[PDB]
Order: sequence, then structure tokens, then C-alpha cells
Amino acid sequence: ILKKWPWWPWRRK
Repeated sequence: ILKKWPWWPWRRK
């Protein structure tokens, strides 16, 4: 689940 280009500059792991 969850797999659509990880391009989030908010809470990157």
C-alpha cells in the first residue's frame, strides 16, 4: 500500500 512517487517535502520519513 502507498506507492505514488514519494515527492512530499513535508514529512519525508
